Amino acid sequence: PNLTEISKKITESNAVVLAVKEVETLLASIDELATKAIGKKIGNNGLEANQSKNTSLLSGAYAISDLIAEKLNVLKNEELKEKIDTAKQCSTEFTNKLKSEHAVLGLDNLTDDNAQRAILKKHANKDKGAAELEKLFKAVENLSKAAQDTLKNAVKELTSPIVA
Amino acid sequence: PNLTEISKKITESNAVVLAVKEVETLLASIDELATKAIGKKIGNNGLEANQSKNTSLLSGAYAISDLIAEKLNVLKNEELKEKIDTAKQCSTEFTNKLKSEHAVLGLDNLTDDNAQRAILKKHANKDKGAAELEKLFKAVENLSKAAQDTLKNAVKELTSPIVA
Repeated sequence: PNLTEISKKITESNAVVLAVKEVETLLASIDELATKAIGKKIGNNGLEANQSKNTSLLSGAYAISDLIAEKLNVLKNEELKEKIDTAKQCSTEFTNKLKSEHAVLGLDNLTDDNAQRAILKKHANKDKGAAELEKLFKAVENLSKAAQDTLKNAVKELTSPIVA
Repeated sequence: PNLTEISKKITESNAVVLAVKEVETLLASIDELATKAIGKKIGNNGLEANQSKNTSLLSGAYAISDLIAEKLNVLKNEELKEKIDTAKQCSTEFTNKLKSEHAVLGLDNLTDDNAQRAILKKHANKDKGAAELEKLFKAVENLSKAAQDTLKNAVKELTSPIVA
């Protein structure tokens, strides 16, 4: 089958899957910060309660959001360009929302509720980033599905006839 | 070549590469927190100075370290078991070091220097986690190389004769 030169199709469609997972995992880390570290402090047993001091925690989410923008800014693939752009745009709006809410997410005694309105996707109130975060989550999700299936083709069209 | 059933060898040796990258990216996020968010606050322009308030930031690193342990705890592969175990062990010691230093990393006005001694690998002083973090970094790095090369085999042995 094409001298099985499907390798190039498999190695490259893979570098995409890899690149996107990275962005995926970075979102998952922000979500871990959100669901596990908000209003918490490092305790002798592990994490425990410490409310209204999520300022630096928020700076961490922002940082990871910047790294996320960087990654997408460099993700290049013609057939996927679409899904990549929307993801990139969501990335921007999410980072931009946090920024505009700097007067609160940047103030020292940041309360948990306010933090969650910024980085906790399932929070009842999402008027400080969560909403945008959510969309960034979905965008990357579809960008992922789109690339993962592409990979499966190059791999599965290995145990199929040549041409059609 | 083995009815090109190398697919199974490629799809599986890939699920390993994927799983490990995830763990890799999680370390990279902790490092981003370390090199970009310590002693910072979300500002109208982006991140800016705000020293001695890295408590919640540290809770985030701890959280991501817990998620990291979880991932490795579930990473299973016979031929790699070795490199996986050492990584898992480094994971434990790193998380355990942060925990034992809870009296400082869990106190509200955590100074930047103290934070960096915990999660900044290149810091001059690494007596609060950095040292362990570093090792966790190297362990996963080798676990990665080991799996990535494995993948290349299953892919490259696609454009090579059957058997030997």
